[PDB]
Amino acid sequence: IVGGYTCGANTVPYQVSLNSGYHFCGGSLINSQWVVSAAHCYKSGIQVRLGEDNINVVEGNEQFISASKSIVHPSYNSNTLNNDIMLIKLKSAASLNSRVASISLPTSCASAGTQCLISGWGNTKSSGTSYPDVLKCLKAPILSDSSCKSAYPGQITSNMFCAGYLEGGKDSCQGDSGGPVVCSGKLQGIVSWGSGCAQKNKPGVYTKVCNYVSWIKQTIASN
Ligand SMILES: N=C(N)N1CCCCC1
Ligand SMILES: [Ca+2]
Repeated sequence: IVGGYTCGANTVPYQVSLNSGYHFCGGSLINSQWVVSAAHCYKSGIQVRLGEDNINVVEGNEQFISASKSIVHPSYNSNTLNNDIMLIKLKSAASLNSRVASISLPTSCASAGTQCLISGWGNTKSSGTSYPDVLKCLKAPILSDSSCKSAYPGQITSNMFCAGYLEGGKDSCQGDSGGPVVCSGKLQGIVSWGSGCAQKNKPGVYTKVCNYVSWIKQTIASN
């Protein structure tokens, strides 16, 4: 996250870190046994880390649970990033409390102008590299589809939305991928792609979760 603030320990209780020896992507806990992330974060050998603040120090609220299966969306396209969404089942259920909690799925799609919270452990610089260790947060609005399509001609599908600031300076960045965009207490987006980080006229692009609720619910019910 570029241009954000330190969230505070366990203030984003649905945020997870995906670990394969190191943090590589975020995700969101949607019930006691399932996480949603980005398809472009897929790899074998995932440990899900819940209850994290500092990802390099054991602070006492963590739960570390390995994945039993991963399900990439059936129509994910790695060239265009259309349908950039993946479900991860935990080998055992997490123990839910005030510091480790699920986030609700939306029952309607959020409108442009809605303010949302984006979080992650990704790079904090638009030029160069500095990875922060504690969780960072950013408040940002959803942008109109017309603004989004004008920023990225020929690239925005109905399964994507833009959020952030056209003036630049505040955005998600590398290592935030897969993490949550929460608006009015519901998971509306997944950190997906963008050109660089925090550049003028290049806002972040997010997977539009409200289009996937039926697939999520059906998949969980059957796996
Ligand atoms: N929001 C931006 N700029 N991103 C998404 C996360 C990876 C880098 C590009
Ligand atoms: Ca920790």
